[PDB]
Amino acid sequence: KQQNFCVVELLPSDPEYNTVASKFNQTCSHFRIEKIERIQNPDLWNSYQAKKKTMDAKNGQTMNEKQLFHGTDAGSVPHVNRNGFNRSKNAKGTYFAVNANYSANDTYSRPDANGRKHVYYVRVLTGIYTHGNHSLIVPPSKNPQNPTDLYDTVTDNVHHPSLFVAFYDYQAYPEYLITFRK
Amino acid sequence: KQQNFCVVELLPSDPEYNTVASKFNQTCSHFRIEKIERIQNPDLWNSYQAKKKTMDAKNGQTMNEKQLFHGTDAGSVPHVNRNGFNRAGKNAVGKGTYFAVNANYSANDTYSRPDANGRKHVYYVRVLTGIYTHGNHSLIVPPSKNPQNPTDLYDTVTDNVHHPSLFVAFYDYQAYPEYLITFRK
Ligand SMILES: NC(=O)c1ccc(Oc2cccc(C(=O)N3CCC(c4ccc(F)cc4)CC3)c2)cc1
Ligand SMILES: NC(=O)c1ccc(Oc2cccc(C(=O)N3CCC(c4ccc(F)cc4)CC3)c2)cc1
Repeated sequence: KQQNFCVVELLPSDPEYNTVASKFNQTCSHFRIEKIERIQNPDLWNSYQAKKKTMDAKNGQTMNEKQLFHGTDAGSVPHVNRNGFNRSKNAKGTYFAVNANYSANDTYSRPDANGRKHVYYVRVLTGIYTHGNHSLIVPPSKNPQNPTDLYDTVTDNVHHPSLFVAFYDYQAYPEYLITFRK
Repeated sequence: KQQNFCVVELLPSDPEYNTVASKFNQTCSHFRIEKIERIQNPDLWNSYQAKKKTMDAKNGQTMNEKQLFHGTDAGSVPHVNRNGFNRAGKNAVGKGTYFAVNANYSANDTYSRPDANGRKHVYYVRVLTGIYTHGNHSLIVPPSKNPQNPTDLYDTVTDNVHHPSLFVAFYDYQAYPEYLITFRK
């Protein structure tokens, strides 16, 4: 699939704009939001909703999907817009933050030559997660009897998570991109 | 206008792909092209074709439009895709935008700066060069053609009026960033 995409800027009067800016300003009010855009990539979306359908049929009552933040540099934006976060420079999976302020750190959302920072608000299939360590390239197996079944994501803390690490293709859809500055 | 846009990657078999890769490799054969994309921004396009329509009505037989190269950094790409080269004055200065006849001027690391992954970005741009004169890297607007009539200024300035290698444009909607070439060394 070609995974072409369109970039739709949301109006400040839009309900989606206020929803996204609201979650971001929970921890990043001190920044100036320049624009919020929706990434419309039908192929990437279909692939994501397909893997969500499979997970929704496997985790029973689990609310598999969460909306999390991902800071990246300006160079990565056209590449995330097209390919999602597939087959990755993270921190060998992809890191997502519960709160925007982790992603607004200059190390991740590096200011570009014009001083602009980029943080995505991502639909992520966190699924069933366990505690991780920054040295896993695949998630651990749920059952030592059945190394078949691995966890979907890993986290820093299973009961009050602040970060999740995803490892599989089409596990995240970069729905909104926030461009801001200090 | 919102000036939203879509980014369509051309297939290596497309007639457009090899047309564009052909113009680029005239002077940049040593690079590897990773992908060629078409920027589809209807609002920016309509605005551009309107300003081409007026210029086509003013310069008689002049072939107003040329296809030129512009290297930029990865940070600028989402901004050019939406806004074109409209309104630091952070070009090769100066209130204008620099376009190269040949891609190798734009492929210089100073303009198409390699990003963290080593990728370089050069647009193949539709530019209304129009009627141009010689420039002197110190212009905020192009000079007026006639001192009798300071109304009508030139459309662009150039390094060489008869063998141009570079153009500077100063007005809004004078350039459309039709194709984006992503490549590496
Ligand atoms: N791009 C982003 O927006 C982004 C979003 C979230 C994000 O999480 C952070 C935030 C701050 C520091 C770190 C950090 O390096 N470690 C955290 C503590 C340790 C650890 C915890 C959990 C693990 F599973 C593995 C290791 C060591 C590594 C990670 C990073 C980037
Ligand atoms: N972004 C780009 O892809 C890009 C495309 C083309 C481009 O042209 C170049 C290439 C090499 C040097 C220069 C340069 O600084 N001057 C050129 C020589 C002099 C000059 C002559 C005529 C003029 F009207 C103005 C100035 C002094 C300044 C500019 C730069 C960037």
